[PDB]
Amino acid sequence: EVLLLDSKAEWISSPPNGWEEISGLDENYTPIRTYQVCQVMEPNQNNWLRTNWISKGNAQRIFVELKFTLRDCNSLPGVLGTCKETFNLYYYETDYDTGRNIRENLYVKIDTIAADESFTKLNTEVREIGPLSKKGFYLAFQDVGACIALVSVKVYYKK
Repeated sequence: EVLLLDSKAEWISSPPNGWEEISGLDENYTPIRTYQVCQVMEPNQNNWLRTNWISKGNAQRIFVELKFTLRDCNSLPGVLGTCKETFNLYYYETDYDTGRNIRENLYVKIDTIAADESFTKLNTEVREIGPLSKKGFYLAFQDVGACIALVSVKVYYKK
């Protein structure tokens, strides 16, 4: 109802070689900005992606909507080992935009994010956070060895 962030209306990667921005166009020529990572054959993945600072405005409870694809580890060509089928959603509250650094220890886990069941394509997961005590916040996404395309992020509140 009131949008705080709409990724369809560049974010920080740590390391920069992990989550990577990959762009395209809609059928009606709207930019598509995705962030993708698929380091499924390398051990000990800790790939962080952080949004811009988000002002909470007059929000109390806040909703975060993620749209993403996520490959079944069974479909990836003989990868084995430490392949994952989830990623982690994090946030950190600040009163002001503090700059481009991701100090990972400051981030608080919201939830593990999983794809829809496939053993029976584009997944949509919503989490509700807040009320927040600070004026704003960053969202972050931690990949630990999955094959993910993060297609859109929307942050909004109601009434």
